[PDB]
Amino acid sequence: AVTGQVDVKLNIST
Amino acid sequence: AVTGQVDVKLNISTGCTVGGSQTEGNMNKFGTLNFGKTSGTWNNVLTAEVASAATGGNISVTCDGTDPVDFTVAIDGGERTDRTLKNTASADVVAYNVYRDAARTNLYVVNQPQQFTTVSGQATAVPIFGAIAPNTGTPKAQGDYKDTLLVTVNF
Amino acid sequence: AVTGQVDVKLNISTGCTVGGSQTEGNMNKFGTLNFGKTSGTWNNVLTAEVASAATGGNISVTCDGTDPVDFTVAIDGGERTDRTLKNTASADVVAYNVYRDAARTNLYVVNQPQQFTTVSGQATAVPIFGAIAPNTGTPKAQGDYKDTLLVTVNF
Amino acid sequence: GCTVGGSQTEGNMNKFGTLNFGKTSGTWNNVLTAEVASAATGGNISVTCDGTDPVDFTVAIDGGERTDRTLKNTASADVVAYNVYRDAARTNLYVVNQPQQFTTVSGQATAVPIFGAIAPNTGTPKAQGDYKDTLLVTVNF
Repeated sequence: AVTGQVDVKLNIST
Repeated sequence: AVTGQVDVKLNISTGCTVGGSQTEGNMNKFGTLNFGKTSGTWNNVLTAEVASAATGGNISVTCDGTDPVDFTVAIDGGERTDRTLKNTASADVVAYNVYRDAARTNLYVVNQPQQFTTVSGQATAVPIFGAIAPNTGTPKAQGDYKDTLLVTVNF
Repeated sequence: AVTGQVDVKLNISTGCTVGGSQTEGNMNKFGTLNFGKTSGTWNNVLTAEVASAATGGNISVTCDGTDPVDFTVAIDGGERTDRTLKNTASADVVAYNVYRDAARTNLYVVNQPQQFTTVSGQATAVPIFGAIAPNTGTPKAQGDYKDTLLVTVNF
Repeated sequence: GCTVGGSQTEGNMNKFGTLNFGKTSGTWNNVLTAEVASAATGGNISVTCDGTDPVDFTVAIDGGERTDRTLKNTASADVVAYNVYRDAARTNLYVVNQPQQFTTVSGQATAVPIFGAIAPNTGTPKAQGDYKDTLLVTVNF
């Protein structure tokens, strides 16, 4: 069991 | 005072390992799903692929067995359990989803073991394809939207 | 001959109860922290969550009071008091730790009451997130490694 | 001889500690479980011996005020059956009036784990109030 993290991103600007 | 027991276990024998990750303190950092920049209302489906934090390409799981091993992949629902990115300052949310195939059809259903195969001496990539629905309604507030999906390579 | 007294007490009135446990004989069996299979030397932090023995998900503590009750959670150091899993046959040990938050930051310090809140008519889950450091040094011997952490839901 | 630490002299009777199960409702489904807290320091009873060679001392606990290990409500006559075990997994029971063996080395504190355990009460709701008992622990040689 290898659980990790996946950072999700979105820059709502222009 | 209700005291109970929690049995801890680990089978050190011939397991499978996940490459492409970096150890962020005590939690594996698998990668980033960077949709990029966008305006308030986007008509096109915003779409980006996971970038492994260690090498910049896809997560490359390899197994240590000689025979083909069938390992599973499960992704959770994010910080709020409904796959929504949240603005760092305001309370605006941006609904998204992660799919397994390049055509956004085979969805990584929340807390589900999407099956996978791996041969001896190879790197089977784990495609985590992100996808966001068109936002032709309200313009979400300016700023940075984030989420931390926990990917669970389990056997 | 030194005989003394041990006062026994129990306040039956409006207490708090812990769900997700099974009564193993005369000791509550709260769950299992299953890291899974692994090889001698693992480069990725091995990480798994507690699975309640009664329902397979997280331990779901509920209180019987109408007002919010603030209950605490304390986990001990395991069989050898230093959080090490021991091989069933050999004397090899595998150091580990249990954290409270999904990002492996808020550690359940040994014999410490990590605070918790619970509202009337709800199941507040007790996340016991396990984490093991990368073993890029010596390959620990083959077999099964175990430990029995005693979780202490106390008020 | 050998001496028992962690106790306080309550008048003329050693006060070894408290087995505090905590608060609970009428009917509890989970086994209520708590450890003895020494009255002097708040942790376990720490027996030490004064000999240079290892001494083998015994520990015996009796059946409580009513000799059947039942806590009694201070006001009503309701009873709550319980038991004290020696190991953390509630298996090695401190049988009534029995010398459960123990070892102690020179210059160390061998703790006496008195692990309490109460069976699930999924039948009748016992009346509200405080239930008590006074187990007499007998460190004898």
